[PDB]
Amino acid sequence: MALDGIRMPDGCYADGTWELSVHVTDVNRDVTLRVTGEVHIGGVMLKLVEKLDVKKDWSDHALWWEKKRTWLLKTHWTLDKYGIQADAKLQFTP
Repeated sequence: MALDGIRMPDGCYADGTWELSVHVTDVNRDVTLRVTGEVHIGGVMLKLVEKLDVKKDWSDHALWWEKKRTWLLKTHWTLDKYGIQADAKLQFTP
């Protein structure tokens, strides 16, 4: 047996979290975010700009979404808010 855990992410959900992949269009390079349905979109870029270090603009830049080739600006719509999972491939764009 094994206690349970099935109640907490110790067996309840899969890994209890996931990652994200970003793509820099117009530049053709790529970077990925390590986050969950909790990172603010306005945080997805920071969590990303924060990951990098060559001093990249924060809000000025934008993430192009291959799903609808649109852009993610407001944080009010977290990835999860949109219903995004780890099967969501993001992009980066000016």
